[PDB]
Order: sequence, then C-alpha cells, then structure tokens
Amino acid sequence: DSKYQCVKLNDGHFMPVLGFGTYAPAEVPKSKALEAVKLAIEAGFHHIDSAHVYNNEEQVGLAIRSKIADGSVKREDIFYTSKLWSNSHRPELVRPALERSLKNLQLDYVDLYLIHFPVSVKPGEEVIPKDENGKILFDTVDLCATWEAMEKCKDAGLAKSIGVSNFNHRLLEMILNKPGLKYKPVCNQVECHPYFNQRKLLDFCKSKDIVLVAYSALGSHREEPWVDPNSPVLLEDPVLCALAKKHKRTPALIALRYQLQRGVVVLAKSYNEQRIRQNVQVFEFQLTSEEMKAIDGLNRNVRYLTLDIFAGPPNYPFSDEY
Amino acid sequence: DSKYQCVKLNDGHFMPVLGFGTYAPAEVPKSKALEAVKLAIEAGFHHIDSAHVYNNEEQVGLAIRSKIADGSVKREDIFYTSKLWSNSHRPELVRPALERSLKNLQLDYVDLYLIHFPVSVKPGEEVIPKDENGKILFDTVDLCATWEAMEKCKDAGLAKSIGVSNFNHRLLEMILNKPGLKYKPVCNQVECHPYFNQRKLLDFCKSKDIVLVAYSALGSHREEPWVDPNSPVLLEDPVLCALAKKHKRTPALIALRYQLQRGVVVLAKSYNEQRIRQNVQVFEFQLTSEEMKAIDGLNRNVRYLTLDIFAGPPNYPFSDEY
Ligand SMILES: NC(=O)c1ccc[n+]([C@@H]2O[C@H](COP(=O)([O-])OP(=O)(O)OC[C@H]3O[C@@H](n4cnc5c(N)ncnc54)[C@H](OP(=O)(O)O)[C@@H]3O)[C@@H](O)[C@H]2O)c1
Ligand SMILES: NC(=O)c1ccc[n+]([C@@H]2O[C@H](COP(=O)([O-])OP(=O)(O)OC[C@H]3O[C@@H](n4cnc5c(N)ncnc54)[C@H](OP(=O)(O)O)[C@@H]3O)[C@@H](O)[C@H]2O)c1
Ligand SMILES: C[C@]12CCC(=O)C=C1CC[C@@H]1[C@@H]2CC[C@]2(C)C(=O)CC[C@@H]12
Ligand SMILES: C[C@]12CCC(=O)C=C1CC[C@@H]1[C@@H]2CC[C@]2(C)C(=O)CC[C@@H]12
Repeated sequence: DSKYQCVKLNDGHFMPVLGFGTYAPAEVPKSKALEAVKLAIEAGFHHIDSAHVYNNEEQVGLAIRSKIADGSVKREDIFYTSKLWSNSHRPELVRPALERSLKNLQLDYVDLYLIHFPVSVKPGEEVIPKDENGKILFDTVDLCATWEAMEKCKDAGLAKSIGVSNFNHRLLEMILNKPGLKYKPVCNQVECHPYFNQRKLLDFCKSKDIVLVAYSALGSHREEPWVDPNSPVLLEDPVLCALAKKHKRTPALIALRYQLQRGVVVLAKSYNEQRIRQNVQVFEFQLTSEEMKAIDGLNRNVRYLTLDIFAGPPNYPFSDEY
Repeated sequence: DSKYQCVKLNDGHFMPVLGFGTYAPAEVPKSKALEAVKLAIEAGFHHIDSAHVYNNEEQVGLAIRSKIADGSVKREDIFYTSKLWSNSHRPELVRPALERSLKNLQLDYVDLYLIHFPVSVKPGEEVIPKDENGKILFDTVDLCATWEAMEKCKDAGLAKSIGVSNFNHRLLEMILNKPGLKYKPVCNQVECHPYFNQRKLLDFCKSKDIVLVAYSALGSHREEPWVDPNSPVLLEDPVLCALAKKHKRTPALIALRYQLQRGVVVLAKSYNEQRIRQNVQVFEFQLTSEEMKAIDGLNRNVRYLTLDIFAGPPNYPFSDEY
C-alpha cells in the first residue's frame, strides 16, 4: 500500500505506471477536477497528469496539497506532470510558463514537464492566436532551443524530469541528435489504445530508452470538435468486451492492462468515483499471450485526436508514418 | 534509490521484480554468500532468494542484518524468500522447518515461503536420505496437507506470503481446487530462460493470478552432476549476443530483460562484485517487439535442472507437458 508499481526513467527518476488523467471537456465545472483528483489519490493513483491548457491546475494543486495535508500521501509519492503550451515554445518563455504553472499549483516543482505539442503558435495571451481572417498564427521556433530551456528547468529543480508529447520519430530524432544534448526526453506521451497501438513508435522509443505514455487509452474524451462523434467507440469493441466478461473485469480494464503488459505507462481519466476505483484494478489480473495477441489484432488506424487545427507546418507530427 | 520496481501479488503484498539468487555450488565457501548479499543490497537488489537446503541462511540472514544495522536499508524494504525442503513436507514438520530457518537467519519473518520441490523424501535430519545402496528414500505426503500447514505459517505472521516452486499445471490445480483453500500460492518459481521459456505454464499462471518467478534465468550454475555438461551454454547464444551488441549490454542483461518484459519476476545469482552491479542495469534499457520475438524464437526444450534424482513418484513435476 505504501508501495506501488513504477518504472525507472532514463534520468534515474521513477514513474508510476498507472496515471490519472485530469482533462475534462469545456462543459464540466472546476470543483469537479478538485474532487476527482482527491478521489484518485484516495484510490491509489500516485501519478497525476495535467497541463497549463487544461485550465485546472489551481484545482489539481489544491487536491494534491489537500491529500498531503490530511496525511494520505507525501509529496515524494505523488508524480505530477504538467505541459508547456505551444504559445510558450520560444526558449525565453519556457521557464516563465513553468513558474506560472507552479504558482497556480502552489507546488515547488513538477515531477515531469512536457512539450505539449510540437507546432508552435505566436506568444501572447491567446492559447490559439488568430489573424484578422481567422487563420492561426503559427510561429517559427527551433524546438531544440525549446528543449535547451527545458533542460535548464530540470537543472533549476523546477521539473524533476523533462519529456515530450505528440512527437513523431523525426521530431524525437531531432532532439536525440541535438548539439550539446544534456538530458534525453524521459517519455513521449501520445494517443495509444488497441485501435491505434503505436507499435512502430513504441519500438522506436524502447530502442532509445524513452517510455511511451498512453493518453486516450480508453478511447478518449470524445469531445467535439476534437474527436469525430462517428469514430468507433473503443470500449464497445467486441473483443475487449469478450475478454472483459471472461476475466470478470471491464473493457476499460482490459484496455489498461494491455498497455501495462507491453511496457507502456498508461493514463486513465475518470471523474466518476466508481470508475476511478475500478481503474486501479488493473494491477489485480493479468492477460495471457493469446489474449495479448488478440488485442494486438485490433489495430485499425483510428486516431481520435488528429489535432489538425495545427496541420500545415513541418512540425505537425501526424502526417508521417510514425 | 528509495523507489524500485515491484509487482503486486495476489495476497496484496509486493514483490520486487529483480531478485538476487544465493545458491552456489558446494565448493564455494559460505563466506562468499555473506559478502555477495551485502554487495547485492549495496547495488540496489531489494529481493533476496534462499532456501533451507542451500545451507547459507546463517550467512544470508547476517548480510541482511548487517545492511539494516548500517542504515543502508530498512527491513520493510527487503523481500526475503526461504523454501521448505522435501524432508519436511509432512504437515507436522512445516512450522518446525520455518522456525529453524528463522532462527538461522535471526529474522522474525520471511516475506515469502515456498514449497521448494513437490517430491517428498523421508523425514529426519538428512536433506537427501539414502538407503543401504545409496538410493533416495522417498515419502508419500499429501501436498494439500502441506499447503494447509503453509497457510497456518502465514496466519502466524512468520511468512508474509506463501507460494510454490517447481510445480506443474496439475500440481497447481491440486492446490487451487483444494476444499477449504484459504490462500492461493502467490507465485510458482521455476526454471525459465530463452531455451526453456515456459510460455504454457506462464500463461496458465497469469490466468490464475500467480506470478511466475524465473530461476536459472542466466542458464544455471551448470553444476555437475545436476546439469548435463553437454547442454548448450545459454549466454553463448548468437541471438542473445547480437542483441547485447546492438544494445551495448551483455547477453546476461538481455536474458534478464526478456523476463521482465513478459511479466516474469527474475532472479540472478552472482557472487562477483562487477556482475552483481551489472545485473541491476536491467532497468536501464528496453527491448523492442522485434527483439522480444527473436528471443521467443530461441525456445528449444532445454531444461538444465531436470532434478531427475527425484523422478519416480507421481508428484515428479517435469514429465507432464507443462
Ligand atoms: N498530451 C496530450 O496531448 C494529451 C491530449 C489529451 C489528453 N491527455 C491526457 O490523457 C488523459 C486521458 O485521455 P482522455 O482524456 O482522452 O480520456 P481516456 O482516459 O481515454 O478516457 C476516456 C473516457 O473514459 C471514461 N472512463 C474512464 N474510466 C472508465 C471505466 N472504467 N469504464 C468506462 N468508462 C470509463 C471517462 O468517463 P468518466 O469520466 O465519466 O468516467 C472518459 O470520458 C487526459 O485526461 C490527459 O490528462 C493528454
Ligand atoms: N526453486 C528452485 O528449485 C531453485 C533451484 C535452483 C535455483 N534457484 C534460485 O534461483 C537462483 C539463480 O539460478 P542459478 O543459481 O541457477 O543461476 P543463474 O542465475 O542462472 O546463473 C548464475 C551463473 O551465471 C553467472 N552470472 C551472473 N551474472 C552474470 C553476468 N552478468 N554475466 C555473466 N555471467 C553471469 C554466475 O556467475 P558468477 O557468480 O561468477 O557471476 C553463475 O555462474 C539460485 O541461486 C536460487 O536462488 C531455485
Ligand atoms: C489541447 C486541447 C485539450 C485536450 C485535448 O484533447 C484537445 C485539445 C485540442 C485543442 C486545445 C484543447 C484545450 C483548450 C484549447 C487550447 C483551446 O482553448 C482552443 C484549442 C484547445
Ligand atoms: C537442491 C539443490 C540446490 C539448488 C539446485 O540447483 C538443485 C540442487 C541440486 C541437488 C541438490 C541441491 C542442494 C544440495 C543437495 C540438496 C544435496 O545435498 C544432494 C543433492 C543436492
């Protein structure tokens, strides 16, 4: 209980292998993230994933400090992730954005800070800046300079570990090859589930001792207009539903356990007390090789989150094969 | 260095996934055991595996206490395993054997106690009792009764968890189907390596929430007469050597990593300070799907430890398919 399952990252820190997702669609009020994160900690989640752009870090920070102050957990046993939004990729703005997140959290450091998405937009107060014709104002930024600035955040102790999200093979290579590289990314957080299992990019990341962290592992929030409402619903999949019945679990738990067995650190968002608790059952059963092969067979090239609002610049990550 | 990778067992306890093997052939002085377990703890091993029959518990116990007393580690961060030898299967001899191990160790409890080998031999003080012409004297003991005595040792707090070693499918079912079963075995510790990968037994264990723990994962001690001197040397395999070269590791480290990635808890014995430290590097890289498949391909029905001196009784575990 005072113990939990973690993986060693390439900088020597440890990451719990089940993480709590905190993004909620625009219609959901704030008090909701506060209570959900408390419940998550209560249930046994020790890894909590957020971002500046989720507009919840005040509530998330409060939940974590509340659970430390009530004695449920110590700060050392919470692994909190934040992410740098694309209007702060300029290296002059990286540390201020991190300090801005720490101030909202009222925490002294994050355990992990990520580059949220590799397409940069113009700096300023708008998170999606637009021109007088409604066109997104993209910015030309060298992400190797952004990386340098993230490395100095780790040196300052403001982020214990640094990594990336939504990077493809070419963009990881660009960082791993950077002149004067000090710290590799510990992770690449990307969409990953049995309809899009990312085996090629997963193998690339394993070959470089980068951990792949899976978001939308339950099929995503399905929030319009980010996700099309006619994409297939992952947790309705017949093979997952059959395995869940066989195991007396649930399709979600099957989807979660698949990732754990393939060496993926898996996130799961739920703001529902029963499902938050149910998701921790991932550690209570195992899948056989034939079950794991049946789930591998489900891959169908369904990307829920294409984020094509950001397509056009060379750093848009999803037009490459991987 | 206060975190480390563990798996949850079916009784709620946690087992670190790399364990330090302490058996050495007769010719090696027992002082090497004391020194080796101190090095292993110093290198970051938190799981230590021994047995009454290894004749080293006085030394292993002293190593553990020496590292507790020096402030290196706390008792709650060592996972210590002992095993019940076959001269003590009669239920009335199970607790006296556990107490005898605890007195030799000077510990108040083991974290794990296993039935070492399912064939029983005549009770008394010899661990391999022989007749007038040097033949083993076997005994007829109902392992379900043995198991009940094991459950009472767990209830007494003298073993935090209980499990088995060298059990096959049939023998595990015997236990799982016993009327009145209180505690399933948490594990089945068996020979496991790329030449004998146990995929059938491993799948069955995963389906029953039992963790398979691999011994002889580096290809065994190769001690004669227990291991056929003509059997192939695991760590000379060209697939393992090629993956070690690709990874800038060693064939031993590839064999260890393979087990971690298939959900097996792996032991490694070394009494060499350099190799003890090297073996912990298992947490510093990852194998790709392609490399895992290539290692899967090596399976070749080579069992180093046939233990065929115990063949004949029906509980001899290695005749069955799995
Ligand atoms: N790096 C990035 O770009 C990025 C972008 C997106 C997201 N993320 C991170 O990844 C997290 C997870 O991804 P996601 O937000 O898309 O959602 P997800 O985890 O795939 O969850 C999808 C949905 O599953 C439901 N659910 C959860 N547990 C369940 C269970 N046991 N049974 C049935 N349904 C269940 C949730 O509804 P209820 O809440 O009603 O349970 C939720 O709406 C995010 O919250 C965020 O922290 C990162
Ligand atoms: N349950 C049971 O029936 C059972 C029976 C047998 C054993 N076991 C348990 O499992 C343990 C391990 O099995 P094992 O004793 O057969 O041996 P093992 O772990 O397969 O292999 C040990 C041999 O490998 C060498 N070695 C270790 N690390 C190495 C490296 N990095 N590179 C090259 N060589 C390396 C050791 O030599 P050095 O020492 O010289 O380094 C030794 O010669 C035992 O010690 C015991 O704790 C259980
Ligand atoms: C990152 C994000 C949330 C998590 C998710 O899954 C999908 C998106 C895509 C667009 C982001 C959005 C969060 C809020 C943003 C910044 C806006 O206010 C307009 C664009 C939008
Ligand atoms: C059980 C054992 C240890 C670990 C291992 O690898 C397998 C063996 C070989 C046979 C056992 C031995 C321990 C020493 C034994 C018990 C004797 O005193 C005569 C037979 C011999």
